[PDB]
Amino acid sequence: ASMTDQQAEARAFLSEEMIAEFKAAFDMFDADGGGDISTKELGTVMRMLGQNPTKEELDAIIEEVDEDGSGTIDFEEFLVMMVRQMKEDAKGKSEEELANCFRIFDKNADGFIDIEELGEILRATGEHVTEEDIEDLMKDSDKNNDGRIDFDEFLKMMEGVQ
Ligand SMILES: [Mn+2]
Ligand SMILES: [Mn+2]
Repeated sequence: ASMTDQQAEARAFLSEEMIAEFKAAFDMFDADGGGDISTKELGTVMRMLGQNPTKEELDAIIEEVDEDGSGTIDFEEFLVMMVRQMKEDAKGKSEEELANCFRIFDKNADGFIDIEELGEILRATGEHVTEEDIEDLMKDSDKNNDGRIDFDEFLKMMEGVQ
């Protein structure tokens, strides 16, 4: 996974209209039409496009793309950094949402989802689920056989691979 290789993969990850959209903002900081912008403006374009890198993350990227000291970042490297950030942010969002999902499922707030809680939420979806079906989910997800799903087990059940 070389730079060019990473760059190829960053473009395949986005739709072309998204890429053109990203470049239209990036171009407003170029001016010289060189295809690059100052590393001092990278945080601003990234936030303009919905990303939220921390200052340490910004520092780390700049050090990664500015080894020759030109003080600029080109568009292709920009896309790589944007896809890195997108993936990190989206994963943060999913984790957050799963913790919310669990507090809701765990009706009595004991820190566990029991079969009663599990059946109540699945039946409320409107799907025609049977008690068999609920009990099958419980057994497959209950890794330590204590009859309930803790948060770790929940994460594993939901993310599936996990
Ligand atoms: Mn509970
Ligand atoms: Mn368990």
